[PDB]
Amino acid sequence: MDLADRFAELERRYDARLGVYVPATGTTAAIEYRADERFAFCSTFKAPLVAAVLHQNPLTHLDKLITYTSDDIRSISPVAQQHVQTGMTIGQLCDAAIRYSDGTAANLLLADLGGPGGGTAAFTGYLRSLGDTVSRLDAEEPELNRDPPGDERDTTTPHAIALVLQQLVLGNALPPDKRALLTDWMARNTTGAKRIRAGFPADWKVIDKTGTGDYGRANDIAVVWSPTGVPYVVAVMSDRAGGGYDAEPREALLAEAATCVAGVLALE
Ligand SMILES: *C(=O)N1C[C@H](NOS(=O)(=O)O)CC[C@H]1C(N)=O
Repeated sequence: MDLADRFAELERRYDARLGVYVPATGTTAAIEYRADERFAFCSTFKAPLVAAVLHQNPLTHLDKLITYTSDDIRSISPVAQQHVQTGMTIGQLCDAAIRYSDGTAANLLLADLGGPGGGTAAFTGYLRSLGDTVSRLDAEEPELNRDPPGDERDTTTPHAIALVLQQLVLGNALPPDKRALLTDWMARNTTGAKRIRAGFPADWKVIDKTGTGDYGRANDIAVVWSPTGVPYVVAVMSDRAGGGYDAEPREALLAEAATCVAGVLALE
């Protein structure tokens, strides 16, 4: 048997569709499974969103205070609800968007990037600027949770998002000082313990951004480093469209997919 057969069994067992991509390196072949099929971003767009805002502004822009109201909180926003009275700086928003997957923080970052009607097109244009012609963001949270399976809106592919993440973390899409902020926020993420992290041994370093949604959607995108500093990019995406809109996401599906990947990357 081969790795595609292992990934197929994961699908049968969880009644799920799984997509995996890990770029080739000098010493490892690409891992690709449904790598060109579309999957909802869910919250994973917030990583390249923070990069867009870092890229387009001096670091001093991170100190800009954004004020907002309870009316702006229409999605799960653990950090933004706490700071609604005093406001949050662009920096704080980037922090929240990545580390708590904060929906209001992402929406305010979208508005900072392209204005109130223009944010999702501007975010998408950032992706186009990086050579990603595939991904698209069309709505903001929470409206983007309503796209049904098969709708191209608000989707990426394992291929596309891993390659974006690669440029951002391991390439030169950002200058070192901006890159480090992205990397720090993803390193300090609070939401991915049970996903890619759970597939990799404790001496591999992991940074990540998750997403979850309706139709059983669960994603994670990460950069991992070997104990000797060898970097790899892992995108794992899933949905469970079988069980309808209220199908439960399965984090363990992602942990298992990650374990299959780690078995390839870690075993010499
Ligand atoms: C992101 O997909 N979302 C924001 C928040 N955190 O989820 S994540 O950690 O899996 O990124 C809650 C769910 C979801 C949403 N529906 O907007």
